[PDB]
Amino acid sequence: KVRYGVVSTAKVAPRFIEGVRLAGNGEVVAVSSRTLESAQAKYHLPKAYDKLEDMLADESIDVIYVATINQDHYKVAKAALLAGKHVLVEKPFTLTYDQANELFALAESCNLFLMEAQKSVFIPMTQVIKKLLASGEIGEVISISSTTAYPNIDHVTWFRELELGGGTVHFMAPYALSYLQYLFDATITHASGTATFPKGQSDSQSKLLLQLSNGVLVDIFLTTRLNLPHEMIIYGTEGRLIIPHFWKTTHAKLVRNDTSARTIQVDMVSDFEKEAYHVSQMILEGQRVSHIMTPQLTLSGVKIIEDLYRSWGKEG
Repeated sequence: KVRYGVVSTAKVAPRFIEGVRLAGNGEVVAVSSRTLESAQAKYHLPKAYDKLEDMLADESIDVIYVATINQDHYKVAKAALLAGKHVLVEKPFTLTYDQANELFALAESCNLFLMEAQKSVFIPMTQVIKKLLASGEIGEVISISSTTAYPNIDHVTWFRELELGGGTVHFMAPYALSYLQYLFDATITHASGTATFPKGQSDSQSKLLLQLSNGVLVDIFLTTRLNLPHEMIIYGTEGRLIIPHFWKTTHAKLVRNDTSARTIQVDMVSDFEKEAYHVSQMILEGQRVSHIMTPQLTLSGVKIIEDLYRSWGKEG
């Protein structure tokens, strides 16, 4: 019932449609992509555009789902708000903390819904992990280690260019930064890192450290240089929780300081379903922000990422 317009034919149009599809809460009615030809008729969308101007002029669309090149997110979300649309922006929300603050302020001015499309905080398994942790299944949490690897990243043709918002921190950090804060309802009190920068290019890979407000020490590795599986391990005083591809997962393994192993699992058709259910509800329910993926959570990730790059002299 809530009508969306999708910006890009990026490979996610279908997943998000498919996801909105199941959410049953709303429909996608419009897509756009420079080629008025491409994305043809098909997913049975009552219309297609080769201009954001044209989709923005469509009075039947309530929300614009923005999945553009990172650096264009700001400009496009700004146009849609100025046009009367609620906006959902694919992570990373914006390149700059100023861009982001502006977006939320403008959305506040105009009284419109504005959320960042996850970073992992809606899938059912996250709620299971969060509750599990809050109830000492692994005692007191001490340390977290996380690795994310995309060795085939050059399938994204602008990834190597910083000005476009390329690099592992830009691309891969948002999931961890919002997930970890959500899991512990914590904030991040220290963030530092190092990176590999080929001459002229964005970061090939990076390692980050965080300290959360609850004391937990986190090390993150984001790489396009190794074939490693995506994996996060949460270490507590009476066990660990091993979470594969945490932002996308139906499962996780709890290993107790022997007493040993239990698999935890959930049902999940779509990693976009619950987030899509939610945007439309806040939408119908007349909300202007999310209480799940809050502006606070969005802004803090944007700031930290910007700060990392500034510390490297890799700003703009």
